[PDB]
Amino acid sequence: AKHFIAGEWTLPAQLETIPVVDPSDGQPFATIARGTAPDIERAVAAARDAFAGPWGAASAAERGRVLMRLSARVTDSIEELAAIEARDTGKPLKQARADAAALARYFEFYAGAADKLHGETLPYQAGYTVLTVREPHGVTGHIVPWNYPMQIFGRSVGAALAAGNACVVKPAEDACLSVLRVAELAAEAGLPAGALNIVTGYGHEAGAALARHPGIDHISFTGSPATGKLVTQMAAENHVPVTLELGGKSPQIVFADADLDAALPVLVSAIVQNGGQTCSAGSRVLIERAVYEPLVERLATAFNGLRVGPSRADLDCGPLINAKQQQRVWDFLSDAQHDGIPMAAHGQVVADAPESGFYQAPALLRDVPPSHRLAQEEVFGPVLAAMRFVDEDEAVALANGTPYGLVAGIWTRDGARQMRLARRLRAGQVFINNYGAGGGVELPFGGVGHSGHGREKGFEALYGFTALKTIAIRHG
Amino acid sequence: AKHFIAGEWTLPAQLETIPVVDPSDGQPFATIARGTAPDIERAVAAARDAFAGPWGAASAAERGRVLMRLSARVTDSIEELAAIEARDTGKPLKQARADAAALARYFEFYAGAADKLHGETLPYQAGYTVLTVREPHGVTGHIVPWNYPMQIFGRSVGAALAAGNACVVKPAEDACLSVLRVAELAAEAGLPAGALNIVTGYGHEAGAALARHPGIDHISFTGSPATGKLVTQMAAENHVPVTLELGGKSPQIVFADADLDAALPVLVSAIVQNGGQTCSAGSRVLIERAVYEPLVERLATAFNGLRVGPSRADLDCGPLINAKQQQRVWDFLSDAQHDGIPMAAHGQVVADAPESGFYQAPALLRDVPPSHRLAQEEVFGPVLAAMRFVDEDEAVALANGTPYGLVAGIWTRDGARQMRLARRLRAGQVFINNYGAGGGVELPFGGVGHSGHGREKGFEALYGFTALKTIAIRHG
Amino acid sequence: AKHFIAGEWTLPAQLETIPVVDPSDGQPFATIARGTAPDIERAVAAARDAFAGPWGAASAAERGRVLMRLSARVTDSIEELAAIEARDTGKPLKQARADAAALARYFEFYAGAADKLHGETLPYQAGYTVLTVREPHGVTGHIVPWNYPMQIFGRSVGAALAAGNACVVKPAEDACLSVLRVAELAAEAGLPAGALNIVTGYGHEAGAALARHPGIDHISFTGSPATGKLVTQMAAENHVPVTLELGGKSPQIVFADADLDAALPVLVSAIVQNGGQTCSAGSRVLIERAVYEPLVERLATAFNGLRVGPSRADLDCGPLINAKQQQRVWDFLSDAQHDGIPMAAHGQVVADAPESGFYQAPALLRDVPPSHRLAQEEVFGPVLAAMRFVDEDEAVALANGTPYGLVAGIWTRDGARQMRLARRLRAGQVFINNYGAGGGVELPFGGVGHSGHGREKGFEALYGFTALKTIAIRHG
Amino acid sequence: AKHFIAGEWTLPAQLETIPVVDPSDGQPFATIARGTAPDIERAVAAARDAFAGPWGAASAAERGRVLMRLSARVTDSIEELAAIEARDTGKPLKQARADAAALARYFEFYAGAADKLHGETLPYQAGYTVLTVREPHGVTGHIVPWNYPMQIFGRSVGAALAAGNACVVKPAEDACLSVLRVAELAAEAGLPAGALNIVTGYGHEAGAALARHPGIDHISFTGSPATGKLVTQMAAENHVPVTLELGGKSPQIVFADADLDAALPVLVSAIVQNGGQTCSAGSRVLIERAVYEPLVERLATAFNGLRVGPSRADLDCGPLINAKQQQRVWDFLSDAQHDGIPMAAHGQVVADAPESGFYQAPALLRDVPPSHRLAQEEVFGPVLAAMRFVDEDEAVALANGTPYGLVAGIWTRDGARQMRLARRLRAGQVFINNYGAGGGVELPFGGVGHSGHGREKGFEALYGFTALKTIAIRHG
Ligand SMILES: [Ca+2]
Ligand SMILES: [Ca+2]
Ligand SMILES: [Ca+2]
Ligand SMILES: [Ca+2]
Ligand SMILES: [Ca+2]
Ligand SMILES: [Mg+2]
Ligand SMILES: [Mg+2]
Ligand SMILES: [Mg+2]
Repeated sequence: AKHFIAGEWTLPAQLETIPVVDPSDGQPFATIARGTAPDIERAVAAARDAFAGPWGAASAAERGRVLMRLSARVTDSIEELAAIEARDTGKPLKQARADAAALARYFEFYAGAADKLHGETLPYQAGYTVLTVREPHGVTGHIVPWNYPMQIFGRSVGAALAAGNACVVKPAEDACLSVLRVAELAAEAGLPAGALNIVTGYGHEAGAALARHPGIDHISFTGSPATGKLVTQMAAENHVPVTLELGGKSPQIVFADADLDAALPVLVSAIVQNGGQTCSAGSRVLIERAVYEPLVERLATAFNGLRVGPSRADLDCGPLINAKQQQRVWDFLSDAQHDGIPMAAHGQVVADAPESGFYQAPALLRDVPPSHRLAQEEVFGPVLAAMRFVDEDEAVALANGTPYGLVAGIWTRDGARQMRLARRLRAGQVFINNYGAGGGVELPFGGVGHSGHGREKGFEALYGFTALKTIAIRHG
Repeated sequence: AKHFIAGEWTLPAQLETIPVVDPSDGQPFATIARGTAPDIERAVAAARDAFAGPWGAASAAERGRVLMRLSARVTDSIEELAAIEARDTGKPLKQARADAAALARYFEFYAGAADKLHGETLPYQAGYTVLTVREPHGVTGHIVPWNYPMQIFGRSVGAALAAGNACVVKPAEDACLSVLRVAELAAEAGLPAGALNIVTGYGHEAGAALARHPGIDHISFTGSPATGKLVTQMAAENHVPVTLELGGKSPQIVFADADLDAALPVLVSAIVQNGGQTCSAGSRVLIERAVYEPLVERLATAFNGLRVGPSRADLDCGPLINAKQQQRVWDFLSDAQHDGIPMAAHGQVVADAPESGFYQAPALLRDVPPSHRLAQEEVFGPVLAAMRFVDEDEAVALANGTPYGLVAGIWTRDGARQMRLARRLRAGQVFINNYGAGGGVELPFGGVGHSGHGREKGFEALYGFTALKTIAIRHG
Repeated sequence: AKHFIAGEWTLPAQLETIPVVDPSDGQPFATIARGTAPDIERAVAAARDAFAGPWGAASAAERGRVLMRLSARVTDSIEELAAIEARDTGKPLKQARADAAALARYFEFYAGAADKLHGETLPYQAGYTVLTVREPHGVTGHIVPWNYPMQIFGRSVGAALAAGNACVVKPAEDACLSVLRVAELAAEAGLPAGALNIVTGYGHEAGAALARHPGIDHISFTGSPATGKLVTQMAAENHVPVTLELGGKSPQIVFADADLDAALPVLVSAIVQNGGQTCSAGSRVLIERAVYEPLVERLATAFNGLRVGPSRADLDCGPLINAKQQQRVWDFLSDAQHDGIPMAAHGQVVADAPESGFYQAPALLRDVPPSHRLAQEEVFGPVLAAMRFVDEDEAVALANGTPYGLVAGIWTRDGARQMRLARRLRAGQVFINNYGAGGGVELPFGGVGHSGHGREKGFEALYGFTALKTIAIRHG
Repeated sequence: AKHFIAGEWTLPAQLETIPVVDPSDGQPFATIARGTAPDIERAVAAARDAFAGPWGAASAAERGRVLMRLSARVTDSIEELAAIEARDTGKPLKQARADAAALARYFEFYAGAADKLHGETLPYQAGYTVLTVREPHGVTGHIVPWNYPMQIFGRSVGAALAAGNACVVKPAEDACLSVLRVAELAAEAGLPAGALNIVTGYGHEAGAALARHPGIDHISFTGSPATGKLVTQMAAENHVPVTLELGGKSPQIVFADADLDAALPVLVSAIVQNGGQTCSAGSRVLIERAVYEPLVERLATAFNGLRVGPSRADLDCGPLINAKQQQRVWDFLSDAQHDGIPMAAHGQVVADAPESGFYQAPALLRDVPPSHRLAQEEVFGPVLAAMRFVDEDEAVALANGTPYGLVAGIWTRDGARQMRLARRLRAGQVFINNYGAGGGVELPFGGVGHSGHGREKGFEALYGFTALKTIAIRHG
């Protein structure tokens, strides 16, 4: 149980550890270092040295080659990383393999982006030459959650490194073993010691210490709105900018002229993937009245066949990350049952699934009231809420009727309607007749309102990890 | 003494006023509405309706013409606005006129930028078309300080309007009469009611109510770091992004091979302008040892010739904004004198200048210790701190040695040295053989560290006043 | 009867003028100077002095203000300019007014684009700073045709002026009076003498002398493919780049699910406007078999009700530009008739329309073979060729089955189909459920294949009128 | 002796060949295929199939992976490629190796630019969404000369492939063996058959057939101005755009305050590299009068120390490409000597150098008249023309005084003068206190005047190998 600081695995200052639990059987199988304020201090110091040293001395093209080599390392180590991630997060091996493949894709994409991050030359007064350069913030802080340790890591650190920053990472205490191994791969790729630091530990300890640290120049946060609020307010003490990738209540909007055959599998996977433990999960399906009942029936058909089991069983769902989250999903379903919200359909936990595991079957509820907590708050489970609308105006009103605004899905044949809704919908991403089929590495991702602010993924991410400097030359 | 809400002049909800004081004589000559939370509520309400209605229905090109007409109105009203601004802020008529001209330039520039704010189409999978659109936040909140009411209004509101946002403005209680008149010009120019809303009042009342309001989508702040911290933390409750344009300790770096004849007047005006009450004021001059004593003597002679009087007198410098700021400057100078920091030279207030006025002659101090409070903290007065350096390395160390990082000036003939230093210096702007060519409307402005974060002015500002939406179309 | 050179109206070197004919009655009412090689020499030399002098010294922002003022003068002179254009070209007064308004819009758009034409800073080796500047070619040559003298002038020259070039224009001998007046307006607007030079005359004289002149740095050509070929080959002697805006055979693609009510008036206007004398005129309509006969019937009814008469009569259509072009249209129709191609319907020429005028009623032909001359060659008359297709594949095959690739229209409600075809169609512009909008000033316009190459209109045009200079600084 | 068409090596149509000559000894050692029109026809048809099929179906990201793999293959085969290039061109093995590394760098650079070539979304009218897509031309033609077969193949084909085109290449009959080998490595890299086609042969046979072919959509030419003129006029028949990378007379401007110690080896290498057979070779040095004589003598010593021998000997310079070019350089030297132009110094050809080789010692001539042919015409040999200037004005006048305008070098310590001159110089690239740097892959390259037009290298090149399509959607 050691942190990764200055290119070496180092013991926690206060020498305490945190258990690593396999959510498939709920049993500990490893430990991580319990990071504290002195651990963060050592990490920032190392990151500062690397940025002001070798890594910062590297050209963008040189940073790109390191990132490209790292991408190859991840690709060669897909099965190894997929095993670690699946055992640690609980997701089926098929999804953990996809996450590893996506991780290598992040590094590959940004590897080519490094030397193509351009500034500008601006028209100005006579005898003047104005140019702008996009420089790294310096030391970037990264808070990575448990639902996608590798994907969000490659998303955040991959862009920050490409921008020329040195990084300090505080991954989630419920899943972070994959991140540690990736750090080893980065060292093998030729990444200078200190350019990437990992401090494991609790959010209120290691995470809070990072957000309060004056040695950080920029913070990339992914997690709950409550914690995002705290991190922002903590970082404000040092006037440090924070990107917020928070939760969401993303709607699927289905009209009567939609191809329900091609829409059905996507609607299911959008809420079943990673057990619904995804910020951009399609947790709401809004159906035009004409096809409300027919689509619910198809959704009911699919959900009834879904099965939940151990990660290694590679079924539709694995277990949830822990008991606390399992109880949270239970509370949503229990409340809904009390309020007379009909459960249209639900999956099943396999009989041989470990009792000590935290398993929850996918659930499809219908006739959900728009104002009801189930349709307003993020469940972070495989629970889909279905309700009807009468026209485009109500579709828009319902879709934007929650405090969240992350992603939205539009399913209709009419092209004019497609682009028209996409403009009215409040979301960082709008998908038309799909829902993030590809990895979405190239697609800038982020929310509005209580889904946070800022954009990561895509080329756009590099702008958030750099700060513009304007140079004005008077030469006559 | 009224607010400007929904295109009409409205009495404050609680019917109380705040005295408007001419700092040239320290006497009240007008009153403003003491804005409170209900006033902010109505302002945001009006902005939201305007954004969802007429103003939001307007195309980019249509918004541009509105700003262009406003630009012409301001240009025609330069003398009128300059008289109001100078009387309220205390700055000389020459500077007050320049501010109004800059205000017109902001609106002129952004008028042409409105329909040229482009999104992107991104390479993606086969059968896919990916496009991005840069949409306004919606309702933008604007905190405007007293030192440059018109100029900062122009860069903030001008960019926000061009981006398609509806604006709620809380200008400074110490000076905001010019902004109120600008709002009328906007109405004349054809800006729909509600698109621009002005709520006067105290920062801890009206200003706080803005920062707390959940109906605002983005905040543009310009002021003290302490206040900027609070505003950020207040807005974090609603996950509202805040741009921070804070203070600075901007250095002038002079080498032995520099053109002292050309540098000398710029070194002076950079700290004399607006009585040194400027975020990016050149409050530090770093001189190479070889020319340290000669340049100090020339700076001393120049400072002795500076005259301070009433704003109508239109001299080198006017009074400070109030007694609280005057006392703050006194405390800096008294502490420096007690610690044995020699005052090389100072200007003199003219005899007939009102005793009740808040006059402070520009002061030149030498041999200032880098770690001393005079060289570390922002004075916001006409005080220049002078010290020497041996080489480029120490110049960089001294320049980046404060918590601030907003603007830096480089004076040297060596071309290689110019660019080499510009890369090393920590600042949003670096000026080579000049210092703010004026008005720097096209030049993106912003700080690092305790100088804040984010960028305003120039085309780049539009990216801060919009949010990227990605649309992924699966069409085959 | 004089050229516009160096800010003054100067007599030609041959003094033998060219008649200006009103196509409404075929009678001359004015004269233009017959420019030859010596007239071109003085114009290029004048523009060279302007680019090296006052005009080249102006900032990008200063150039914008000139263009904005010119926009205002055109707007103030819409009636006068439209009167001239209508009398000279023959187009109905309503279309002449639109041309003038579009001219003012071009100047307005590029007035705001001037100081926003950014270059880049490129990531490079350590100790280096690489910046790119987009500098004007110098002296640009402009060949402007007779069908849209004002709009194409504003398109071509308005962009070249914003880019910072000085212009030498050779407008069409069949219609150029309006351009001469605009040149006066430009002078009144504050455009330096020599920045804009107009040399009237025959294409094989003044036009040929312009394309051959070594003093020109860039040629903007709009006209026939045969002449564009010759101009390119002539300019090849001086290695001068030429943008070729040539004709087309732009198809309108209508599917069975399209809105025929919304499509029908656009289908008609797209070929009737300016008497079909438009490069991007919708000269083909491709209809799905299911709605082939019903649409042709409605098109036939629409065409039978069309009225042609003198320009001042302001009917659906005016006369053609001259006898040669009238005969050209006659040849096409006569050729089609003899090949058994049916004429579904035709318009009406008013009985009191002057016999000496060049009138041609709009003609609708059906069942046109795809390989036939009528469906392959540009008519430049109000002639629409109708045919059917069975599926998207044939629709694409037919649409891309001519040497031309300029504009294409897609009429259908199927969203996926809209985007599918748009990517497959070989054209510079693809319109979905409209045709040409909407002015199209902001829309980059150009062709592929025999429709020419390069792009004008929109912001993109500035790249065609500038050349990239890369400055690589080694500073260590 | 075969072409590379449709992924396999096929025999010539007429089965005739061309001798491959080693310029070191002027002896034949291999043969290339004598390509004619039918060979070109099969090459274009193959490229069309690849573009309409597999290669065109590849996503931008997929194209990049092939390019990166090819980049790795070139790096793996540097020694083999360097040996082939040196023996075929005559350049020293050291330079041929650098050419190989440059080739790998081109593929690496464009591999990452592939999925990052963005289009735009443009602000337009209400109810509209406008997007722009940058599409490949389709089939691109590439004329590659003999001086830098690998490097020019890299910048031209690498960009075209990254842009999504299929390529038909006609390399120089004097040196094209390395290009053939690279084609194999492309196939090994996974590049689909037909995506890259190589047709060897004489320019008046294979080259002319390529330039005239209507199946080509875009021509990338690098060679003599005379041939560049023909190609343009040949392709003008099909309205095919041609990028002209032609020769130059690039000056080095040295002032009295310049670092002569750092400048001296660069001044020499810039003209000595590849025996002066470089379009952007520094064939002129302009020296301020104060340091004219000291620098001439300085350059004289350096030139006198130069050694010329066989390529394998790996000295300062190899032989010229053939007898024709050798005679050309001899004619230049004869005229200069006959006109009394003094030769300050010259290199040394080893006395035992192969008599049947085409060797030429580098020559430094002084007091060269600006109007003399040696100072106006491109020699394409290791000849440097030295002259003096009084001030910056004369320096600019002399630098821009030739019909060429490709690259320019500025040597001075004064920063203002650096940027001031950089704006005044007519060139595609301006280097400050360096010249060409290293590789210059990221630096957009191109000329003005008789240096041609269009830009290649850098990210900018992608715009030259794509065409802009605009899609205007009316959706309400
Ligand atoms: Ca775990
Ligand atoms: Ca006041
Ligand atoms: Ca006429
Ligand atoms: Ca016939
Ligand atoms: Ca050879
Ligand atoms: Mg928010
Ligand atoms: Mg900060
Ligand atoms: Mg063709």
